[PDB]
Amino acid sequence: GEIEFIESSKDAGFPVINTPSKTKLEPSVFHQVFEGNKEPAVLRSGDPRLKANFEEAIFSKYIGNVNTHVDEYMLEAVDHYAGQLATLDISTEPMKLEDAVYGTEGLEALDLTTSAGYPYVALGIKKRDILSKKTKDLTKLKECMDKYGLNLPMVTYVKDELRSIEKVAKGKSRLIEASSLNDSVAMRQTFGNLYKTFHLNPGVVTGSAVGCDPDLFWSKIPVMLDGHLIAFDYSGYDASLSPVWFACLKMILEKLGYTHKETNYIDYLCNSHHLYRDKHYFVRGGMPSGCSGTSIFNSMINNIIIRTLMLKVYKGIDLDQFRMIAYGDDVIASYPWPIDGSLLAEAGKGYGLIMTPADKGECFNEVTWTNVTFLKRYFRADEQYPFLVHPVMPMKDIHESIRWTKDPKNTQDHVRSLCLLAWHNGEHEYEEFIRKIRSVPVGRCLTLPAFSTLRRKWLDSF
Repeated sequence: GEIEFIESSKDAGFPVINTPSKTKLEPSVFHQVFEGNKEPAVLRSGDPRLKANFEEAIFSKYIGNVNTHVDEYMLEAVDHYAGQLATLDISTEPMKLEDAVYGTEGLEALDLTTSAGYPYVALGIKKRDILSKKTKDLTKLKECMDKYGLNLPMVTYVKDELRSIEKVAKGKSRLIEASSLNDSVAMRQTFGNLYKTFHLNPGVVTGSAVGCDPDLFWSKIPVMLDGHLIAFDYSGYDASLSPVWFACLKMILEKLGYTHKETNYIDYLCNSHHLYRDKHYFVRGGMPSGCSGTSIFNSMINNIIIRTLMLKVYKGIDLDQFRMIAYGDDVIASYPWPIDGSLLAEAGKGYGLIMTPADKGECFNEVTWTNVTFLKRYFRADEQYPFLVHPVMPMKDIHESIRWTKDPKNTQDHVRSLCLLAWHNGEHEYEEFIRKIRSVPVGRCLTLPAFSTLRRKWLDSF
């Protein structure tokens, strides 16, 4: 992706978007009890912790585009992945408006807590002014969609979240694009059945983990991924994507039966218009992280990418023996023979992708079931039930999280959620976590599950 044009919003008649400038994150009551290094991301140019130019830093992810046609490797990659997806009988029929908005099996109701985007954010109109869970009213929504139409600018927010010392200093805050409510709804109608099928079938046929429950899905992954593990990391995957990868996505969608017109919404993602505070800008390429479908579309593109790279380096690869699961940029994969990830990474550079050794590793090719991570979690087979696999979120990350809160009124839900992650690190680690929580009075006011209870429910869940 490449920013092609930026100018002051007032020159095009857009008001300044007043997005948050101060973090909602504050030190929690557990901030001194546990150790941590992370701090809220920089949200503004004048942050005194900045050691770099903020606006340059947050847009530096747009590293450019490789301008190329869909080549012979991409074409075969699209064919192979499309053949897998054909197995799932995805419907390209529009999803019914009430199902696409208020919920259906495989597609949770549109989030009423996130931004309604443009123009609503300039008019003081929130999602709850248009929609209502209890009545499922569509009349105000149909009104707004007729009135303002589709293909509206995306509103760029800076993500309010904890970041490492390095990312605070470098100003490397992440951005979220808010599609307008109108475009969100329209894309959920167009692609809702695809979203549903992916959510209901995480695994190696979709090549997708979007929507998975790690407590369950982890024991399936080693069954699905039979051979020598493949993994690597991307740097700025979403923003690095060139238009050619969106053309590949459009080709695969057409193979699934979408019409050319129905794939037009991919052009809205690729060649995109954005409002950021007092500026507006156009990007050629880049997945706008935040719009409808971006995790699923990122995952589908990743399925095309990795196949392309393997076909290009290993002519004579057999993709029917290849397996992979993606969550956006994150990938865990396998092949029955060893594969040199450093070769794939160089092939990726030629397509404008930045691939590095997994988990900030020194070198490629050192991936095992002991050291591999996916969705930030390690894999640990249960000692007693060896066919069940614990997802293991590092205690370090749980400690970082518990030390901050965006709203102490949610302490019970926050700490409980962390307990559901922590106990997979083992009983001694879990008891120590609970002991430290209870060393603050709030901690003794919380309903905390016992280790044996968490283990019993996990075992029973299968």
